[PDB]
Amino acid sequence: MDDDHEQLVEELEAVEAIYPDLLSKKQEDGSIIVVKVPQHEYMTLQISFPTHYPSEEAPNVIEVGVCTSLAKRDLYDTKYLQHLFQEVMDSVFHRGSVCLFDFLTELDGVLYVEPEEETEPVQQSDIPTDPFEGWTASDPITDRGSTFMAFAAHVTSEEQAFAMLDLLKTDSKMRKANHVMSAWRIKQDGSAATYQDSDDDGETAAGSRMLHLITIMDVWNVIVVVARWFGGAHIGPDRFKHINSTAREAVVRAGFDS
Repeated sequence: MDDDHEQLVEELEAVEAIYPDLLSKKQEDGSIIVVKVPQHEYMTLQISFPTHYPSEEAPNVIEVGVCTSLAKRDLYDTKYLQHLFQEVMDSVFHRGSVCLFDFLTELDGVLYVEPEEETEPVQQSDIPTDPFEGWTASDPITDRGSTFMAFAAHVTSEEQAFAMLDLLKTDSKMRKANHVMSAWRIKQDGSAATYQDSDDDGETAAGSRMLHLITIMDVWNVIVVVARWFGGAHIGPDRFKHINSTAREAVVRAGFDS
């Protein structure tokens, strides 16, 4: 193929640039590949590129293996990681790019969390502050014990937001959280197809707040998702205020005020 190869090979060149030592190829081009697991370097991942390759949908993790496990089997397993890996792959499955930039995001966060059985120390912090493909999340807030994080995204009619949000609810980090809620509203400036209905999604306090939030901002077509998290005593008082500033930039950047 020509075009199909150019777009694909391009995303490949990038992932190949980001992970030159980690990612290996099994085929003549890239179609099928084997990328290793970063930081732990032992488990390798056998991935494929479907007829609906990442430009269309996303890659196809076929299986994962690990060299020198034995006792590691007690901690993790090939099929086990195979399942989580698939889930985090599915969680990025629908964006305009190959959703990869969102994918690494999954592994980077999920790989270290839940190591053993202990209390979450203040030596770790995973507050979302970087943007995603199709997805733009960077607006967290800190509270007593709790953690607030909102993910924003500029979207057309339901088919767009509905999918990208569906999947964000099928997202692993959203599931690692305590509760997640979302608010959306579709405005048809040209047509009359407006989807008007939100929900509490769990915490009515935030659901309504977001509703008021988008209402007062007077911006439609954009979605937002608030997730809750618990870590440390207050995490860091400085996060709240400084990340507030960062948050305002995120939301604004996500098309709220653009």
